[PDB]
Amino acid sequence: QTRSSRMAGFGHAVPARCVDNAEIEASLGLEAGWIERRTGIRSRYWAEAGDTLSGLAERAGRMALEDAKINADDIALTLLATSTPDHLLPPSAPLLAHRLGLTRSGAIDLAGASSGFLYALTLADGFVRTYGRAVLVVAANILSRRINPAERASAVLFADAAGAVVLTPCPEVKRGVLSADLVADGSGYDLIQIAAGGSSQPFSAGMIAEDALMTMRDGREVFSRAVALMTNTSQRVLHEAELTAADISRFVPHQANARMSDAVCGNLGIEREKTVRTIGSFGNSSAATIPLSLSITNAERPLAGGETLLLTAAGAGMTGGAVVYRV
Amino acid sequence: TRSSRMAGFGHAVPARCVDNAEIEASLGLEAGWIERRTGIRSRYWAEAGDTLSGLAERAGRMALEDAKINADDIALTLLATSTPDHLLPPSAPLLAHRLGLTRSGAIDLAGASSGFLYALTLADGFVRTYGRAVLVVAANILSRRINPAERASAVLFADAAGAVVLTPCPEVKRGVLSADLVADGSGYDLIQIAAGGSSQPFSAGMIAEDALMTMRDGREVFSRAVALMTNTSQRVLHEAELTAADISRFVPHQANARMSDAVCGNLGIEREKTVRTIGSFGNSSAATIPLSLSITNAERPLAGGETLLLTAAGAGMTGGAVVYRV
Ligand SMILES: CC(C)(COP(=O)(O)OP(=O)(O)OC[C@H]1O[C@@H](n2cnc3c(N)ncnc32)[C@H](O)[C@@H]1OP(=O)(O)O)[C@@H](O)C(=O)NCCC(=O)NCCSC(=O)CCCC(=O)O
Ligand SMILES: CC(C)(COP(=O)(O)OP(=O)(O)OC[C@H]1O[C@@H](n2cnc3c(N)ncnc32)[C@H](O)[C@@H]1OP(=O)(O)O)[C@@H](O)C(=O)NCCC(=O)NCCSC(=O)CCCC(=O)O
Repeated sequence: QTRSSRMAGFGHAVPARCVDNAEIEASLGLEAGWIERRTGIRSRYWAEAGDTLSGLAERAGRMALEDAKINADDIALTLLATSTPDHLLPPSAPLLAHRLGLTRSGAIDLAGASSGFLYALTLADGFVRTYGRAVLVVAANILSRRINPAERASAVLFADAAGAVVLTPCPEVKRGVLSADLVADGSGYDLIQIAAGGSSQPFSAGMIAEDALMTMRDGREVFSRAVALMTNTSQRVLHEAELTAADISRFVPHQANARMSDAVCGNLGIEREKTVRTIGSFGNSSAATIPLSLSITNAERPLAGGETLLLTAAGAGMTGGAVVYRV
Repeated sequence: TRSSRMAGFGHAVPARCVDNAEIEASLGLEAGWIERRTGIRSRYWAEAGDTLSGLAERAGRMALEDAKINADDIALTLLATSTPDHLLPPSAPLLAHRLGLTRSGAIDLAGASSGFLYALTLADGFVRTYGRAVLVVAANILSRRINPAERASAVLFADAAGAVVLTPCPEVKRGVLSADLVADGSGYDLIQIAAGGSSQPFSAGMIAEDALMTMRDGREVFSRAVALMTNTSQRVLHEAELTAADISRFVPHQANARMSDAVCGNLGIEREKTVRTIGSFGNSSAATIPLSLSITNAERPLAGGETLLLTAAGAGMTGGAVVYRV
């Protein structure tokens, strides 16, 4: 009897340390306002000693569970979209479920870089509709511990955060996920990467510190590919939901870079004014950006029935996706 | 579309065959020690230059060809792995790229030894929701994470990939009849790698050993995993309104032969209905079930009406079971 899913609850969490552009600009020897003019970021949050990825996910998730007024037994599945799990084994999701007291919930990690959340949303929707039970979806990242401070292009963008949504089963049609498009382009696999620690170059004694840290090979190629991926996926989910950009109530792009948000907005003819923008205070926390923005915009103005959200993201991989969601 | 079908099966291993004798000699063991305690006889390990995505690609490609499916037809690739090529990006986009799946999304799932059952459950949900084919690969190179001095893990773990092509099917009362996915984080520390994640990032001056698996209490892991596989199996059987006697083939995760026997015993299922690949292929985490599916399908093609009981437990703790009807 389940025909759709609903975003029944929202949440987000950051570590407490607020890092202004001025601190980073000092470390990298750039004049004042460099970061804000080129990225739209004004400050970001970075994790501190003691802060764990699963604990950050836990705070966002608890906020979303309480927002939904859902009992913790009712969560059948927890999807944790992250690139930065506590350990390389086991995944962080079973610990997140445990910390939240979700005793009947399965749990698994999804690694889809900055696109991870949209994949998890899509797969969760298919679970809710197939099984008629609720799913908790958390995206969270502590990228700060992966930042190469000497690499200006990445050290100025990436941030730590978590966002969470509780999806519940709904009997009605023509609502929920109207369309979804998940893409990949592995020719760009090498554009955003960590060299060491996977199976191709396991972490070894005496490795170059920087080999454990993120690198962005071609910031301009990455910009072009990501804009194309977000535009093209957005475009086809709009057509499949039979909506136009003028019909979207809120546009929630991945918060990669304000200039990319602008590029996609322009390409689709979507007002900036309908576009949720959280990069100014929260930076680029990869897969976490879209659910943190959803929590923020819902906090500002509760999502009203009939509103349409366009969610889109692109990330390392390359990966990309878009979702048309009707409240 | 009302169901999914496993339209193709595939598996792959690296080229280095490792007999028990070599691991027993390294560890100062008596002959037959590994086989007595695990039922493993030999395992495949990666060689230098082998990559997880390449291994996954060989299994995936065998499954795509087995499905007689146009590469254009794959809308989504799910890669269940614990051992991606790199910590960033995920390996799934590279895997999809080398297989020529130009219309496929791609993402890694990390569910330890349960990953394939989560992937299958989530892929089946996708197929039935969107009416498009999904490629599900599970692959691991655990050999590069084995602490060779730790007997409990060095004698078990192995490298493999297995793949299943799931295609949309119009008819009801077949395919995935029921699925049950569980987690128990109170056992999270039992199977762990200390360094490398965000809790203890890998740094200059680290042990390197700290980058490798440790099993802190094999006996406790054993008990918890037998319980999780048993309970999930019972509940998928109840939901599918089947008894164990109705199951044509039982395909548990190949962790350890004593564990396959204990799970069989709890569920009342005969060893003769149980697929057992651990003797030649070892414990390759989430890869075991699809590798075994490919093997058993090679021995005897899956016939319509046959019912498969799939079940696994792993680090997390995680677990799951699936009832599938051909
Ligand atoms: C916006 C720009 C044009 C520049 O922004 P920026 O970061 O401030 O870059 P920048 O390099 O400091 O600016 C220099 C840029 O200005 C130009 N330039 C200036 N001087 C030169 C020169 N000597 N030779 C050649 N080009 C030069 C080039 O366009 C430079 O770009 P580049 O060096 O290639 O980054 C772009 O290059 C860029 O960096 N875009 C953002 C990349 C991005 O958004 N990455 C994140 C995607 S999401 C993801 O998945 C998250 C992490 C993974 C995960 O864990 O999931
Ligand atoms: C049947 C066995 C015994 C298996 O045998 P084994 O593991 O190869 O061997 P072992 O446990 O080392 O057996 C030897 C046992 O002899 C004991 N022993 C010997 N001398 C002493 C002493 N002086 N004092 C105290 N204990 C002593 C040891 O403690 C050993 O027991 P233990 O390690 O506690 O099981 C079972 O009890 C067991 O250990 N099971 C757990 C292994 C398992 O099932 N693993 C797979 C889970 S799947 C998964 O998710 C994969 C991980 C990675 C990934 O998914 O990515």
